[PDB]
Amino acid sequence: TSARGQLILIEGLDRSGKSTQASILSTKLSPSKLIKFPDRSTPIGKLINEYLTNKSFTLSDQAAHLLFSANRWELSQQIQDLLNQGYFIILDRYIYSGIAYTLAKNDFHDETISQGKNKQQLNNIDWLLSPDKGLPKPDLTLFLTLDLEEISKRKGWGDERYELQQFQAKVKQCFLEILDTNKDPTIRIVDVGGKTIDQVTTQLWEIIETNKNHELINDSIQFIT
Amino acid sequence: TSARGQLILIEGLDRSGKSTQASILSTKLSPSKLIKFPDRSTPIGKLINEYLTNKSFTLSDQAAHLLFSANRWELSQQIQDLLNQGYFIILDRYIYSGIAYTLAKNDFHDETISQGKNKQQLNNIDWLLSPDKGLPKPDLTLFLTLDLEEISKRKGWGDERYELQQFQAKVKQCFLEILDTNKDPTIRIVDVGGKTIDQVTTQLWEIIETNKNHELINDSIQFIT
Ligand SMILES: Nc1ncnc2c1ncn2[C@@H]1O[C@H](COP(=O)(O)OP(=O)(O)O)[C@@H](O)[C@H]1O
Ligand SMILES: Nc1ncnc2c1ncn2[C@@H]1O[C@H](COP(=O)(O)OP(=O)(O)O)[C@@H](O)[C@H]1O
Ligand SMILES: Cc1cn([C@H]2C[C@H](O)[C@@H](COP(=O)(O)O)O2)c(=O)[nH]c1=O
Ligand SMILES: Cc1cn([C@H]2C[C@H](O)[C@@H](COP(=O)(O)O)O2)c(=O)[nH]c1=O
Ligand SMILES: [Mg+2]
Ligand SMILES: [Mg+2]
Ligand SMILES: [Mg+2]
Ligand SMILES: [Mg+2]
Repeated sequence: TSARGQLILIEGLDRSGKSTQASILSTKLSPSKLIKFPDRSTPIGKLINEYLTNKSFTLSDQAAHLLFSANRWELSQQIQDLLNQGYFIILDRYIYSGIAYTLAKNDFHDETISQGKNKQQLNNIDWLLSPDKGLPKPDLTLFLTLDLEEISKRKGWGDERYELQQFQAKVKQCFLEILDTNKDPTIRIVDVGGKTIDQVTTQLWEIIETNKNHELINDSIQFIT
Repeated sequence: TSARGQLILIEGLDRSGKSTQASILSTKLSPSKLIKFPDRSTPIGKLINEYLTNKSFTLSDQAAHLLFSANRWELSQQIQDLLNQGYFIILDRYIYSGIAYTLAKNDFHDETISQGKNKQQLNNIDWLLSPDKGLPKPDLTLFLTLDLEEISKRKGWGDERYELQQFQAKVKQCFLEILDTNKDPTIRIVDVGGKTIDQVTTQLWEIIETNKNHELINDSIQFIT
């Protein structure tokens, strides 16, 4: 069919290096757009931002999970169009963040993070995934993994709802549980413990340059199933 | 286990008689609560209300569909609790409205009603249903069916986004396609053409009184799957 750019997703915990490497990679990729999730500029995004930033605000975990997926569906069409025009697209967070942050509440009791004692559907990975099905699949997913101790040493803690170490630990496990690189070879878990900014960039670039994710291709856009 | 009230859902098109019969039935049922979907009082509800009432407002069909389901998940816990305390609950619209109004956009081209030429997932009944899975199943679902010509004669057209006869026709078909009373005997399609307010009430009541949906039961709450 025709030429297109590629979709490259960076996942990870807070302060794992995602926005830093996303910008650096927008620079190496050309032409390139950078999209952040959640997109707090959209109308659903502003709700999500209330939820994350005003910790008195009330919303069931299932409602919240659905808002995050709806927010991606606000951008889906635009993403496809840009890719098909030959743009390279860097995502900072996406469907893996969606599943993992919600999945982690399932055995976690903290009235701020997870409202109420019932955890209905919060361990059902298929329910959690189903609203993101049909969204564009990244051509490459890069998961940046790191020690909680190393994260605690960096600037960037912002007092949002999920920014609690005991919860972040559960989220770390949930991410490694849903990221299976044998069942899906588009996924690359990259250990960034004790690596500088440039060393990370060099590793990230090598993975990209080797699979040729920086070059146009004649494949169609894959979709999440 | 313990006693509970019952969940009785009234579905139908606009002006098919739903709010009228819901109030009348809150009166016959005791103790009773009436819940309307969408619930436009919640924070997601206010978004839904923007979407329905400000026809210049922009939102992808998939995002919109997800908001409607999220809105039900705002109320899910409360619904269960009230039922388990012995309250009878009347719903005016629910998951059937969710699927049908979105499913109907799939072969309908009108930039107000359905933004953009792609209809991704809008014919996939499983995607459409999946976010409502795990919500409480009504014990009885009553679908009020009626001619479009009879509807056009009644007061109640409010200029909201979907209030176009050519779309309403597609929605009517979608409802009859997803409501299968053989595969699910909790569902009752009731023809209300040429029936007065009281004649409808008498028919609705007979169905309820006969299945004993007005009485407490020792069954657990069923859930959508
Ligand atoms: N390899 C690294 N070593 C040390 N600090 C880093 C590294 N990468 C990023 N940082 C710094 O740590 C902080 C968090 O990085 P950031 O890229 O904002 O993470 P995220 O975008 O995942 O929340 C920033 O202050 C950033 O400069
Ligand atoms: N059986 C009926 N015959 C004639 N008019 C009716 C009947 N039931 C309701 N109405 C009237 O038609 C209008 C629409 O009814 P309503 O119950 O508001 O429908 P919905 O709640 O489904 O939008 C109201 O003005 C109402 O009084
Ligand atoms: C994209 C996304 C983020 N999140 C969480 C991760 C962060 O705590 C929060 C905001 O992310 P940010 O700090 O990277 O903007 O949202 C979800 O719970 N679900 C999602 O789908
Ligand atoms: C409950 C619900 C309503 N709808 C539509 C039907 C109506 O056009 C509109 C508002 O309903 P109302 O007029 O009964 O308040 O919302 C959906 O599209 N999805 C849903 O899930
Ligand atoms: Mg961050
Ligand atoms: Mg932070
Ligand atoms: Mg009405
Ligand atoms: Mg109306």
